[PDB]
Amino acid sequence: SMNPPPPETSNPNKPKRQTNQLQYLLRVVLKTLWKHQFAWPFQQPVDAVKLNLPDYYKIIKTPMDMGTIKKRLENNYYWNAQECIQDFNTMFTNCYIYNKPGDDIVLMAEALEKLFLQKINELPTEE
Ligand SMILES: CCC(=O)N1CCc2[nH]nc(-c3ccccc3)c2C1
Repeated sequence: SMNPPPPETSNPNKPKRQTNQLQYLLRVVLKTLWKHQFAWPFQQPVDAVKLNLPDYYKIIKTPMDMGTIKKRLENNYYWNAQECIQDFNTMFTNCYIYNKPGDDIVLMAEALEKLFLQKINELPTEE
């Protein structure tokens, strides 16, 4: 029923890059999803205490959210676009795992995911 530490957003010994694909992930993909009317439940880690979801972190062992992703991108945490793409996919999958089909939260994730897929379809070729 307690919240775990959030995912890491800083690690000085992890090697980093700033690639055109990663810049796209921040400037197009994250920015597009973040501004959406359905973004709000996804803009920070799940607060299992506030939401009274004491089983959330029993079920979800690889938590991810766009606040974390935003921090990672702004802090140049990633080596490659795949890492960041995996984070978005983890976030969506967690939602689908934890919740029931047709719940509001699932409809919200599905809308965000549709947009995500459309933007990733146009991920620029690496420079
Ligand atoms: C991040 C989406 C998720 O799976 N959550 C667990 C189930 C759930 N129900 N309601 C929410 C939620 C709504 C608004 C703000 C934060 C979380 C959530 C968060």
